Amino acid sequence: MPGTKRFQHVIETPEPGKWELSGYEAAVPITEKSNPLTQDLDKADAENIVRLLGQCDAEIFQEEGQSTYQRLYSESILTTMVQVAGKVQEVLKEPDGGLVVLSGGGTSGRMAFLMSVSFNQLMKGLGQKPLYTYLIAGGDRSVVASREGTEDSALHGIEELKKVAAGKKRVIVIGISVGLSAPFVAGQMDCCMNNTAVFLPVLVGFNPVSMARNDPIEDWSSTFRQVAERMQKMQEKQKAFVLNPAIGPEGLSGSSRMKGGSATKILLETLLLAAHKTVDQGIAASQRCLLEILRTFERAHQVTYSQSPKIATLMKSVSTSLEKKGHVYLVGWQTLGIIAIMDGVECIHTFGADFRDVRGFLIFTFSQEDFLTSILPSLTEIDTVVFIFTLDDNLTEVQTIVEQVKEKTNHIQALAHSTVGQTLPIPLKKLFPSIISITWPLLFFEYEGNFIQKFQRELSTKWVLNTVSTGAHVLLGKILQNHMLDLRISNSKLFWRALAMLQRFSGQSKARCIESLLRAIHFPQPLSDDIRAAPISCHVQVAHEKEQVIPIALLSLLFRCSITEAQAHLAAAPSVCEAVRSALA
Ligand SMILES: CC#C[C@H]1CN(S(=O)(=O)c2ccc(N)nc2)CCN1c1ccc([S@](=N)(=O)C(F)(F)F)cc1
Ligand SMILES: O=P(O)(O)OC[C@@H](O)[C@@H](O)[C@H](O)[C@@H](O)CO
Repeated sequence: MPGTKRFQHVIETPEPGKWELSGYEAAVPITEKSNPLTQDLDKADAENIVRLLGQCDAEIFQEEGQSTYQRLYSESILTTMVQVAGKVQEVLKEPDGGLVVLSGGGTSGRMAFLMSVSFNQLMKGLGQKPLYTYLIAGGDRSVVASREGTEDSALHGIEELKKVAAGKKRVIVIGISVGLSAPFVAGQMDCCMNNTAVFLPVLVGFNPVSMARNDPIEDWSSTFRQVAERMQKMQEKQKAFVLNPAIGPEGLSGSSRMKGGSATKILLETLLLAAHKTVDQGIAASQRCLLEILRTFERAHQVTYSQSPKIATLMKSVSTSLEKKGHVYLVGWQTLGIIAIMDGVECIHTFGADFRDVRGFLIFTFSQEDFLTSILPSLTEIDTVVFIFTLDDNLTEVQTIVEQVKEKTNHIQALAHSTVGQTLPIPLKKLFPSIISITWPLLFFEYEGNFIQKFQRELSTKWVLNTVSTGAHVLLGKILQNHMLDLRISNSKLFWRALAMLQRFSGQSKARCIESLLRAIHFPQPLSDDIRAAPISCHVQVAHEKEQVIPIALLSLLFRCSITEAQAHLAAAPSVCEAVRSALA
């Protein structure tokens, strides 16, 4: 029937109360799962939220139980990390002809970029040619834009890979897809397997291969799952690898920018750093060198989240500035600045928030006086500015910019990383009466730039900014239980996520939910057969331009009414959030 080709794979809605026993829940990829710790997130206060997300992030480091999924600390995963470090060594010994590519869509692509830079520095600080590069769905501009649409083409991913792999003789392709989902990566991995003599693909993500995405890619014949299963078979001969620890669901369902991007770093910085630091020691990377790093990264979570109350406050003051209708600025130096930008930009698609709502800034790259003259004029009593720096940074360039902002603002707070026994110039740096001093132990680094110190600092910031940004929006009431209902369908995964949220919250059949969704998307046109049968990219291209598509669809379902009637009902409610919330009653 028209549509069946497209919607066949979708699991039926279960009857009330049989969501577990239908086997439905056991088939939701871990990355899409609702996290039980966050079922009441929409009611938690700011301090709760910080605790719950703190807890969620902790699950990255939790160990495997006694029938269950491999995790980060499991032997199979660490053993895989060792082998892979092994393969990076082969290339590090033979840079003439060698390349290492880190690739992903969205936040996986952001993380890819950061890491490509860091390990490029490391080899430069040693006067080796850099061997690392990145790829991001939608080319380099994607790094700092919201561009959720660009991950849906395998042919794209393969092209970007063909470019950068020039006439290199040995390429290592680390494809990052938290959900084992992005068609962009799928093409890259599949290409590599078709040319083993040059390419070595390493797939990274956080679902078991049996939960890997399995719907058809529009421009490609194989699914992510087949690709991944085939890589796993090649692992027995050491010509492909799959690194896929479970780290548990996101605190905000399907928000893989969070735990997923963090685990992406934890996992890859660990493994590559190991490979580097053990080559010039003339010694294979072992689990013991990796574990050192993982435990460091695990200390870092505890270090970070012990500043919880102060974190909870910054959230409260980001919430307020947006609750009024102010803006929030995230101002940071070197790499921490970048990560500030990345968090801000992600708030656009993740929350439907405007690019001014939470904006990042590096000294987007608007330098000292340029910030003084450009952005400074437009500050306001009710805004919030956030400063993010180490003590190694240049605190003159910092004190000046804060000195200025104090006048036009007063809601300033800061994020200062420091070795122990570094002191904060101006004992009246108050200015900041209640800093977020994150003071690090002294660790035993040997490479010139102290790269482990860097990775700690990045991760810790990411955790803070993510927890803050996400938290602030929850407090505003924009999140439903632990789901972002009112997302903008801008790729096929978000289309599927929308459909799943309609089944979840309404309890109504696969076919009704699909119908209401497609009606909501294409209104005022009605369901033709062409539309039913149309590929998911056609729905996406039309929905991406609309507002409240999902809430309208859900309302049509709950009231069993037309799109005309549910739109009218929406417009006559005080807000989207109350309309939906009380239709659920
Ligand atoms: C329809 C449907 C569905 C699934 C799978 N889609 S997906 O894009 O096809 C996908 C994405 C990743 C992956 N590994 N496999 C499949 C992504 C969204 N997804 C999903 C999301 C949430 C839920 S959920 N547990 O019902 C709740 F929304 F409440 F979390 C269930 C399924
Ligand atoms: O790494 P994945 O599963 O392939 O997802 C890639 C991107 O869709 C994803 O990073 C998304 O942009 C983020 O908003 C998730 O919160």
